[PDB]
Amino acid sequence: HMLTNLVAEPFAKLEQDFGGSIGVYAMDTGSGATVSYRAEERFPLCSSFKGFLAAAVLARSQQQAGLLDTPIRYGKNALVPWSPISEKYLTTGMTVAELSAAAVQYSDNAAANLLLKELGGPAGLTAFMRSIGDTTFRLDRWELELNSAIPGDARDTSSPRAVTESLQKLTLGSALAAPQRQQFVDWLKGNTTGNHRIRAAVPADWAVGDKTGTCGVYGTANDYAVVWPTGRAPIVLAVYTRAPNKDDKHSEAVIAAAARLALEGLGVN
Ligand SMILES: C=C1CS[C@H]([C@H](NC(=O)/C(=N\OC)c2csc(N)n2)C(=O)O)N=C1C(=O)O
Ligand SMILES: C=C1CS[C@H]([C@H](NC(=O)/C(=N\OC)c2csc(N)n2)C(=O)O)N=C1C(=O)O
Repeated sequence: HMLTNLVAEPFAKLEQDFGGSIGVYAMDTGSGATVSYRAEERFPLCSSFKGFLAAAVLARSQQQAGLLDTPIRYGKNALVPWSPISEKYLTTGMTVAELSAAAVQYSDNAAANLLLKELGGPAGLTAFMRSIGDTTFRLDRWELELNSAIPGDARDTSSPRAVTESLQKLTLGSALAAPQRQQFVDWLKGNTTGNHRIRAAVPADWAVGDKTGTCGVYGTANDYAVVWPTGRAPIVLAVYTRAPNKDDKHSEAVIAAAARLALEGLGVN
């Protein structure tokens, strides 16, 4: 409770300057210390649901040994805006594992919808999150409609706290079997879209796995990550933003600054 109080005023100043709302939850898995700022409020998931989507795929692959290497063929109608990987394999298809890595590491939208189909749609991903004890997460729509980020709309949202709690269960806890857990971590470590967010806030020698989200409207963007200080227990954190006007721009610098404040509050230099 006191760590949250240490950074309450700096967080309020950061979000005042940003012109919107910032939600942060961070947990030191070594001490159990946490820092919260609007951590239980709902923010749009945007692209960040794709990390949990890949985790749900891995969970299913624990029972279906052939799932990850199953080839998925798709037509041009499957390609939606921002499919930088899947468009290069339109004429060949890709495996479920390749689609998952593309959804995580490039935010590939065609890949994300194809995987959602394999899981039974937004309700199927929501069901997976319930199965690990997350009662907050909800996915309701497909790409790209899920990015509307409408103020007050609970569709396709979660809270920073629930995002962090579910991330910890999947990457460090027992929600996935050990081989699948390491694959999820490896996919997150290989993300290419987050160099200016949580990654910009940590020392160069720390290992980081993250998944970003960018709705493109309402100043709504986010990032969640597991970070490993060298020789120390990992930290799990989530930073989500939104703003009142549709034309309001998101800020990667604000996300990185919020991550820095969270780590400062936890006392990790
Ligand atoms: C934030 C969203 C959610 S997706 C929705 C939709 N738009 C598209 O699916 C789209 N092109 O559709 C011609 C698109 C999304 S990203 C890109 N490069 N293109 C719609 O027109 O209703 N609208 C918005 C919004 O911007 O307000
Ligand atoms: C950094 C990226 C790459 S672009 C990807 C994508 N988002 C959009 O193309 C988008 N605005 O991007 C400025 C959008 C969607 S609807 C609308 N009106 N705008 C996605 O939704 O996956 N996401 C992220 C990420 O942070 O992972």
